[PDB]
Amino acid sequence: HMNITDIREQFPILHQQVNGHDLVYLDSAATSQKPRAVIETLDKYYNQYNSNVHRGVHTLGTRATDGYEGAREKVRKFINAKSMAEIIFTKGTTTSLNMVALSYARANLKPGDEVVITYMEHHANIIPWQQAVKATGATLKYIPLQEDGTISLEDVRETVTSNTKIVAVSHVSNVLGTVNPIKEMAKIAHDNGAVIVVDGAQSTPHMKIDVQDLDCDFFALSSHKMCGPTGVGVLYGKKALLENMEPAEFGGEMIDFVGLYESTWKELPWKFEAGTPIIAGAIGLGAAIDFLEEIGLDEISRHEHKLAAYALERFRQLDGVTVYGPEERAGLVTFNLDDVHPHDVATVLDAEGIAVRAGHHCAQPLMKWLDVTATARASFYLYNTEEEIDKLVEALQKTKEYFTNVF
Amino acid sequence: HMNITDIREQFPILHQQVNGHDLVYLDSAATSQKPRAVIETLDKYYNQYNSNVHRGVHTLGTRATDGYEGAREKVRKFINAKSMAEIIFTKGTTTSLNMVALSYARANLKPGDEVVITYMEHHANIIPWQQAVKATGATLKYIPLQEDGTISLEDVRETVTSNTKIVAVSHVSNVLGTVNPIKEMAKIAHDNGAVIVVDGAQSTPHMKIDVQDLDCDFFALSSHKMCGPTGVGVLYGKKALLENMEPAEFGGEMIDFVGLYESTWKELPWKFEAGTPIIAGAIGLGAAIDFLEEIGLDEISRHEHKLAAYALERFRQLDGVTVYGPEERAGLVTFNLDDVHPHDVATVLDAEGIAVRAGHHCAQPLMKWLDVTATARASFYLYNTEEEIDKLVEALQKTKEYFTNVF
Ligand SMILES: Cc1ncc(COP(=O)(O)O)c(/C=N/[C@@H](C=O)C(=O)O)c1O
Ligand SMILES: Cc1ncc(COP(=O)(O)O)c(/C=N/[C@@H](C=O)C(=O)O)c1O
Repeated sequence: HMNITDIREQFPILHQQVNGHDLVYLDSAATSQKPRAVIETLDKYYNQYNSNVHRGVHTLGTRATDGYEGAREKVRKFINAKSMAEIIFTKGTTTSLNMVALSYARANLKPGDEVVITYMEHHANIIPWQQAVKATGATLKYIPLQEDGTISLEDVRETVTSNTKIVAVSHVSNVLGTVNPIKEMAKIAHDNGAVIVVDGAQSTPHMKIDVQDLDCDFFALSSHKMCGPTGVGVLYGKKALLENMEPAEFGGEMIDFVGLYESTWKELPWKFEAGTPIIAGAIGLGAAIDFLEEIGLDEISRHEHKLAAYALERFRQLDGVTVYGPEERAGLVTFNLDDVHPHDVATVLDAEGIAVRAGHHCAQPLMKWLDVTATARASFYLYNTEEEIDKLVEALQKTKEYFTNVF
Repeated sequence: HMNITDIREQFPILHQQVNGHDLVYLDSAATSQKPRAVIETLDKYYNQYNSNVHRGVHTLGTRATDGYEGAREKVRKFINAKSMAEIIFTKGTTTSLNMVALSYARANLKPGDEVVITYMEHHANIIPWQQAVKATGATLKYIPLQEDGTISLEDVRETVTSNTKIVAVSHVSNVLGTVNPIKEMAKIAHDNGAVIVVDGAQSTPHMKIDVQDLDCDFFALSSHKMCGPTGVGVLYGKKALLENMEPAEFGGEMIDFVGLYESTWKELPWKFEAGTPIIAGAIGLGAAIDFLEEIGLDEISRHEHKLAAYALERFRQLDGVTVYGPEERAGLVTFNLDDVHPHDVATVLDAEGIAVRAGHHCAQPLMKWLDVTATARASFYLYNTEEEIDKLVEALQKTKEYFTNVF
């Protein structure tokens, strides 16, 4: 099993106080912290072999290249892609999703064509489709949610029709904690001749991903949520789809021949990588993958299952608290105190050393669906403990009392 | 004056051997090395205050935000922009130039409209315009070069007409070393009712930039070329132009309201920053700016003037060597040995510890203009010395002899 003490020892950022209390960092769904192995990877890159990429020029240039392409291979193995040609480094989930919207949607949508999404989608998995449908005169639809905030396959068969070109859905919701039935949704999407686009920002850090088994057409993830550097993400796509898409951006590196007016493109994946790439970040993403793999994604997932069950239980022991979403869930709890604004919850918790987030969580439609204007959220990762969940629930109790007394 | 010994002591990467020789890194135009101050800035971010951005949530979240926005202010002051609203963080020069091509060009070009570029442009400053003209049915033109690879203002007045909508030109060429007359070109562009787009990837690291004085409409730069982290760049644009451009990418952070089908955008600059931003990289870019400013850009520029003059002189002492471009120049020399392929020059130099680059340097049209298929390039920065230029010229001499003897 994973030793949480040994894990925590690897994250320098955890060992500090805020407002005179030990830090309790419960905001990993907004961004995760990094272990020494990742930070030192960046240090070593910049201290030792930084250079632009291109093998066969000079020694540092070769090392930088092998580091960068080596990290591409680590990602390929990590999500079980067939080919490095299917692994594109981007700035993050958002950019990855916009590339599909730009290069895939905008070239394949006619009036009458449908893009189908869901009410629980992050804005990253909403606004690009809004724009693409508007550019092409196509139509945007939403799969409804059940009362507990999961999605039924029946609603999917209903919403998706033989005019659906794209289904775009989150693997795991960053609000509800719902793990969506991606694999069954891809089968439905294909039956109607659609592609499926998976927003995997919240799944990838927390559970094994297998794109062959999921049979997703595209899948997007962010380094910063999975112990990796900021500024880096991945777009996975079926090679046959990427082969037919035009690039989203143009310049050096992604070309083959450049004439005065006309140019040709490199092979995949480089066709989609314009300009000097995110060298250090991608190499650190590779380190983060080595780190998560050595612990075991299955172990991390079990740990989060225990944390989530413990949290849901301790929350149900509190009066005047609503928790949103299903019982089976990823490692997060979005909630509200009756008669306490979530911004205030966050503020008061921070004075107790506790970091949570309050707001829309980039899911305005979902908040509307929940009939709230905002929520608070505690989100967990491999370095969190039950003791920390105790501090959270104890702090929510005191928050209730404190605002009861102000009133 | 700047002490080169004290400067070099700050760059750990310089102090190592390749193939048993002290490293001589002469490839800073491909990418620059980082001082301790920059690396330690990244370390401290990840060790101490990593969190997603948004003030007023939790203490680390506030520190991360102040770090990120504080770096935006450092950039604004660094290039003498009026407003942080004009400073957009991007992945790099390439992405910055594509955003202008996407959001500016594609929305403002009609058949008959001209985009004017030059023969010396990097691909980053070519392919986006190729694509934009093709998307709109507009026309692409090239300002010719003089025999020494500078541009005459007369050719500019000739090429630019009252149908020109955009002039896009490099500040400093990464091949010829030419410093282009940007300020006069902007006056000509405006006289015809065009905007000017400046590719400043090669100028920004090496000389003071003043966007008020240059009167450029847009200006693009890359962190990695100026002692800063990889994966980060800047798009500067006149506020009044950015106000009218639609975003290039969509998602969280860059929105105000999100409805089911329609959304509104945040104010500048956030309108152009979709998704979790490049937090650590931007903060390190700010550190790099603090570092370059403390030394003085003017001092760095003088140092490079001396290095370039010394290099041109020592090169002219070698028989069978052609150097390309003008006498007045930035700190780089692109060249060829008679009867030695530049790839081979690079290879053999690397065995002597010396890092140079060989190839097209992302300037295929310019190579055609030079009537070569490839060149070799030594490029300098604040940490290079004349002793290192001696090793280079001595190594080119031995390369000549060695391939004379092979023959
Ligand atoms: C399901 C899901 N989809 C997209 C994103 C956005 O990813 P990036 O901000 O581009 O790295 C995220 C990350 N969301 C963060 C920040 O917006 C949060 O939940 O606070 C996400 O969880
Ligand atoms: C004048 C000029 N314009 C654009 C670029 C490309 O910037 P990025 O690769 O996107 O950081 C660069 C950087 N060029 C490098 C790499 O392509 C080189 O010259 O080797 C440049 O110098």
